[PDB]
Amino acid sequence: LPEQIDWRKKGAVTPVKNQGKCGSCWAFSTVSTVESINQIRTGNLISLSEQQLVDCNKKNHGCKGGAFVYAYQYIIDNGGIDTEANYPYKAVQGPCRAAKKVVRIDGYKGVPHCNENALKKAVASQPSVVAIDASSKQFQHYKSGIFSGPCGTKLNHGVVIVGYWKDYWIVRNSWGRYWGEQGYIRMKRVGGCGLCGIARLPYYPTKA
Repeated sequence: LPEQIDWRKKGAVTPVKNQGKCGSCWAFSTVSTVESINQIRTGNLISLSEQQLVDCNKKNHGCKGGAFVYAYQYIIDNGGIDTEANYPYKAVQGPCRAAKKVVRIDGYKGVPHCNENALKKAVASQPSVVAIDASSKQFQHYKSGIFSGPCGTKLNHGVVIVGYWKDYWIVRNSWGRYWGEQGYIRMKRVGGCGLCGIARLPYYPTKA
């Protein structure tokens, strides 16, 4: 496995987005991994719709929260997801609109829990979604450098790992460019269930 990898440098990641005052991180994180796997498999980088999930993914709760599994499942069952351009983000749940099926995935797989070595292996293949505890003030006000806590392991926020280094994970957040390092945060790799519990619940989409 590569000692380091950054999917942003491989053209598989779209510009940082902002979920605003809506609890839709479950959608932004999941959609991000779908945009990435599509580019890795087809060579085409397309920005997809988070708003579609917020409005139509009924198993989840719009701006009130949701789970990775139901998001990926919705995309699969629905036969695909539309683009950001055709179904723009409003930061508020609204009536589910009819949408085009531009990008599709075949399934999704979970990574063994609290095993950063396995997580590293998955990230080396494609960006993966993970849940973390983002309740600490230190995390919410992070600006730069390698974050090393403090933070607990109570899962309450969804983000995406788009790369790594020997000592840290490169994490893509959905709070816009003005948070952290242009929307990203480097989190120290500490083993066990990971910093802020980042290794507790990882998943990635699959596409033949």
